[PDB]
Amino acid sequence: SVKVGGEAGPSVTLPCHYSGAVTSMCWNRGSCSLFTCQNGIVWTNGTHVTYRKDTRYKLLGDLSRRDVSLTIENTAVSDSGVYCCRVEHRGWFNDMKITVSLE
Repeated sequence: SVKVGGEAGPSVTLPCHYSGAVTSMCWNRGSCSLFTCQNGIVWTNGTHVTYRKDTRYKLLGDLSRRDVSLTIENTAVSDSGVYCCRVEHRGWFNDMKITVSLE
């Protein structure tokens, strides 16, 4: 079970490297939802981000090679919580729960 963080202030990166075909995804700020990201903070359409809730949220990896890891810049204690990387393929998805803890 992936857990990331430590001190508030620095950036933190939540890793997510998926399998299967290159496809669209969403980052959820909250536990993994069953059928979408109920509190989606990042959305991709193919290999490019079409929505991000906060300018602090960046996908810095190679999306064409299935790296949709989320970097949260300028972190604060309140960023602590569970997040979900949800990758949506044709008729199935993969999701990865990640815990963030920042003091």
